[PDB]
Amino acid sequence: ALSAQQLLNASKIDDIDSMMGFERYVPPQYNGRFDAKDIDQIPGRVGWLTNMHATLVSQEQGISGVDFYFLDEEGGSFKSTVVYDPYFFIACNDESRVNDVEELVKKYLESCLKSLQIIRKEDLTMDNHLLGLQKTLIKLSFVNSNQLFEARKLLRPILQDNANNNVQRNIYNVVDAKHLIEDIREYDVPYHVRVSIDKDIRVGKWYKVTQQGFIEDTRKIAFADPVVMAFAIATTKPPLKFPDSAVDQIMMISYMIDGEGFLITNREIISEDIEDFEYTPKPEYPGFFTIFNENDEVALLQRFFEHIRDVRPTVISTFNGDFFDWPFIHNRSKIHGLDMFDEIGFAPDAEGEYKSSYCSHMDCFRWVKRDSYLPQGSQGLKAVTQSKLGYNPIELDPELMTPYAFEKPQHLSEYSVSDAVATYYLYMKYVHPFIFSLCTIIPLNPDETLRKGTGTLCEMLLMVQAYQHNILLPNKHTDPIERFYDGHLLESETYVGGHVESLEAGVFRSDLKNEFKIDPSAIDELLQELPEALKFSVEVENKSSVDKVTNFEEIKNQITQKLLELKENNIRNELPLIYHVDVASMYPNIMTTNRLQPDSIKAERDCASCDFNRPGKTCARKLKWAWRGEFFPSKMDEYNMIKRALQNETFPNKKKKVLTFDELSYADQVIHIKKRLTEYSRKVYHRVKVSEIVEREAIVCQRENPFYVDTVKSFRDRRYEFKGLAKTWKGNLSKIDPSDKHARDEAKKMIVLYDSLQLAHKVILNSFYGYVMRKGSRWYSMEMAGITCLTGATIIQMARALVERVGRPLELDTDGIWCILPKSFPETYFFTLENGKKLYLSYPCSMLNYRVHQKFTNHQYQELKDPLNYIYETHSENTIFFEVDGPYKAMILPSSKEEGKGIKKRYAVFNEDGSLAELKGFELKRRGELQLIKNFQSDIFKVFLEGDTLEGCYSAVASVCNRWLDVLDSHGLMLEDEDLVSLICENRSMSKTLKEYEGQKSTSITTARRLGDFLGEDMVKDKGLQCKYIISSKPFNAPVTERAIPVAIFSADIPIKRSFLRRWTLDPSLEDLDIRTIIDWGYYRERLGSAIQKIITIPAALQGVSNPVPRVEHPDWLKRKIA
DNA sequence: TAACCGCGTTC
DNA sequence: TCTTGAACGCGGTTA
Ligand SMILES: Nc1ncnc2c1ncn2[C@H]1C[C@H](O)[C@@H](COP(=O)(O)OP(=O)(O)OP(=O)(O)O)O1
Ligand code: SF4
Ligand SMILES: [Ca+2]
Repeated sequence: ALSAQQLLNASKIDDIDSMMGFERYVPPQYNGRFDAKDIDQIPGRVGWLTNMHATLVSQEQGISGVDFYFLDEEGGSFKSTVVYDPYFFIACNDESRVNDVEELVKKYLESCLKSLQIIRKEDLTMDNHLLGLQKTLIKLSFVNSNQLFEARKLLRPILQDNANNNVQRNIYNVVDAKHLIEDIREYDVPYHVRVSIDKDIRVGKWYKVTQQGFIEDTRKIAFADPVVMAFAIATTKPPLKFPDSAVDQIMMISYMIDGEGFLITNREIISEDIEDFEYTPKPEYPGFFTIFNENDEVALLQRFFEHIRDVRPTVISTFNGDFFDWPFIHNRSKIHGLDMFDEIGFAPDAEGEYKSSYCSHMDCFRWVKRDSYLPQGSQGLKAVTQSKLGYNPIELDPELMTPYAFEKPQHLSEYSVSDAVATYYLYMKYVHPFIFSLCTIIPLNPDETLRKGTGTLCEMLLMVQAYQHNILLPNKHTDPIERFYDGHLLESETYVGGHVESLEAGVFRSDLKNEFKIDPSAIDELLQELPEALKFSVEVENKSSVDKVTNFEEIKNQITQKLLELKENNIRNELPLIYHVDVASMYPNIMTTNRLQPDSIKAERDCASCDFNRPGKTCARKLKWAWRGEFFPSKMDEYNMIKRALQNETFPNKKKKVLTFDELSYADQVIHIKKRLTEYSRKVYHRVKVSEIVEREAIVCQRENPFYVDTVKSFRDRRYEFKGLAKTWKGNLSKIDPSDKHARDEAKKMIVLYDSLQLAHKVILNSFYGYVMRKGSRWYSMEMAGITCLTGATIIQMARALVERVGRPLELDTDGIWCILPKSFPETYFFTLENGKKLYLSYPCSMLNYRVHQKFTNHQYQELKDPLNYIYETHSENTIFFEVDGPYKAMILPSSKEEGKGIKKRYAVFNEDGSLAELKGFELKRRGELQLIKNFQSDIFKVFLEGDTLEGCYSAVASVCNRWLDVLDSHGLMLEDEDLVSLICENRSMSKTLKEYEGQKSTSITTARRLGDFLGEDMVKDKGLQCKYIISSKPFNAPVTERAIPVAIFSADIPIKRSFLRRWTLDPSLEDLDIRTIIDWGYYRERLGSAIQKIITIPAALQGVSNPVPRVEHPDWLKRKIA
């Protein structure tokens, strides 16, 4: 059926590609040098691989192959095709009677099967695969993917009919071919992934296409220079609505092509003609913009396509172009009966993203959200441009853009152009290098590299490794539709994750004194530990053995000259040293060190049957993780007893209009069971969820095939590279190479380059840890993720134990800790080496490191020495190191309003430089929140730097508080009408459409309903709507939820504006629309109030300063405490 | 009061 | 058909 339907595309695609100068090259025939040793003496064409897609090709049904797109050495492009049979495996019950399994499949699959061979693969779930026993399978090959699916169609029944009971007939009778089929395997490998992997081909790599196949020209250093072009469209829009593809037209289309810039004008909307101008925001981002003022909306769409057809771009960049730009251009093209596909080769795909054959479509927004490391309230185009490229792009109000078409066009023109310059340069300096480089190791084309989840990226990488060690791939994981425990149905099970702690709140500055009580037995402990830990510091930390220089004494003396003077005066009070320490790449290093991988986790049945179960098991490492389950207090009895009704069908047809318990699929059934089961639990239990913890043990086999571990290490290594250059470049020519009088921002450009790159790998890296819990994961282990976490806790806790005994740790999260230490503590030294240069030694860091190494070091790490003879060599492995952040000027931690309880994961930090070092958690950073608190927070944090003493510090702070108070107490009469509105608004996102919030109450929720009635049905068409709202004063004595009002009315017609304000306050006699009359200042007075107590006041108190802002008082407990 | 829920952060 | 994790904060309701 489909092979013709699917070869339509193939032929269509082939024509389009050819249109763009992608003619299907075929190489000369050669018999001789087949080895890649003499690559020149082999005929063919050298090309840089830019792209690859799955295709069907007729004889030269249809046969599955892969189109590969190249740029030649000469300039201009070409294409080539590898054909390669889709394939998968049948597993077998008893590995004896396999010819019999090959016999019946050969017969049963005559319709679709092409080829059949028995093969062997390693399989890490087989008893002694470590001793060379390989698992046997039948390899099923097809001429195409479609044929392969047909096979999976014909196998599923027997896979299911064999999973169910064989039902006898002669019940007195004192096997069949089919019943030996164990399972099916590697059947869902995306086809192009299959080729890319099997043939070892990767985009970004240089190949010569030859008769024999592809040869990586491993000699060509750097990538080619694809023609990139990045666009942005400007759109007409109603007041207070979103652009619509039916009613609305496209004002402008701005774009760039390798630094040459362009703008296309709809003259029917843009009144004035527009003149060639320039927008060069910084000097490194040149944008000359010649313009094409075009008569019709059509001539605009057609001047667009024509240019793209001319320049022939293999990359087309956009900012969120997938969900706005492209679908707008497409629908407005459908209007005029233009065919975008026929015109530029782009169409939707089965996920609604716009992709083309020849040209990758690189939606920078996907990078931004996945890989930028920016918070959600910075994933905006503006803020990205700010953060990433270091400048402010032209701003323009949305509701203005449609007006500014007529009135002020040159203004809007310059903005449209800015959207593009920010996109093109964002792409080139950040996206292009990352993705294209990443494709050289990941078997995906650039579009999927950019888009796939980071969990998937990990999977791909793990597949190449597993393939290349001939390891059979486990099937995707499947979750039980319900689990139980101690009789109780399970709600959710996980493991105890990270260990977080707030210890002390308040301001801590370098110029303000602090009181310390140094544990005496700790500095005794560390006095003993100084020799090894400093030999350590040189033997590993710099790995430079010992006595590289002489100072090993001129330093081991100087350290004690502070450690001794400390132990006697073990209660001092002076200036602080504010330090963060944080284990670099914790979970990955914890994993590599403990040789942690899903397959490395064995049971009783597993570890026993192993032929290394001899005397002196040095290969079974015992590690503890903490399981946690959430269940109903209903035991076996009640649980079982809630079998209950099973008789309320109540569901739909397509004449059906009737069902039963057992007529609803087990999903729907279990959904209903959810409801009923909740009732009996709370009714008899006095709770609706019990959560208990049990320490589990797990056996981490040290001998297992480390394809997973090794992959993690490889990716960590990949990353440390950039964390090397990042640290290098921080002092390389930023610290000591310039005099600050030589404007070399060049090093400042590199640091953002490498800081971004190193971060961009962070999430993929840690996704090697997360992955083992991902759904539809091929290598699932709760145990492993469990063990990794708890080990992390243990490591950080133990490190706190020491620090609290030797200073005051402020805050602590997972792998990192903040602490002030005494200002006369052994800081950082430079053990000097004879060979000229000097190393770096920070005693606090190296102090912890030795203890890590002397307490959590894998002494069981076995690795395979002699393949043929199965000889493992044990050795000692530990890659866990703390890293210091240098000493900071200040640090502010909020305190809770609840009593004793602190606030974790929020704080502000400042450099001796004076600049804001780090800011965490706060509403200022987060998307939405109350714009008041945000600007307050903006204003406030800096001001913790003013003031001469701790007491006097909170003063300059307290001023700002009162300032901001005098704006609320003054019922915002101190603030301009236009200005105020913004400052008072609170912006929230709904992540789902409004329909899917059935029976919940929230400001976002009702704002949505309100927008809905006011501006219309379309207003909640789709998910992700921003709810901009103020909370009204009336009705008095009514829940907050109810008084959420969209700020849109406050720019809408007065009749409508009244009818709704009156409606929304149950106040029909409402006549006053005064924006300030409706605003419930009393509420907004508490919120700003909470902020003050959180940041300023309760922290003030806990540091024994009298409340500095009495216009908001202590809670009854903070009062009832001072007594 | 305590248990929740949704967002959106920190790890 | 896509699909890393768990610990927190906070405003808000729910029982
Ligand atoms: N994005 C994440 N996904 C899954 N786990 C994460 C993620 N981020 C952090 N973690 C967990 C695993 C990390 O090892 C642990 C420590 O936090 P953090 O220090 O930010 O990561 P890291 O230690 O791996 O980075 P760095 O090496 O830069 O310190 O937090
Ligand atoms: S832990 Fe030791 S005995 Fe158990 S499977 Fe691994 S190598 Fe064999
Ligand atoms: Ca870390």
